[PDB]
Amino acid sequence: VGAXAXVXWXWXWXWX
Amino acid sequence: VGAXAXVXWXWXWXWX
Amino acid sequence: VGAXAXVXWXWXWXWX
Amino acid sequence: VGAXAXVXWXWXWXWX
Repeated sequence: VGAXAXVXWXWXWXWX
Repeated sequence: VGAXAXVXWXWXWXWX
Repeated sequence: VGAXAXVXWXWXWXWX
Repeated sequence: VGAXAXVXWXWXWXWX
């Protein structure tokens, strides 16, 4: 269902 | 900044 | 068989 | 240090 593998791009929220 | 890297978990929207 | 999506973990090599 | 983030691309080994 849908496309890709997961949701959004990355792992979490931000940079560090 | 925040937690982890980027936004979400994985890549795109779904599995496919 | 394939597992998850990608090779390793992240997007590149290091932090920056 | 290095380029981008982490060690690899995505998470895992191939596409499952």
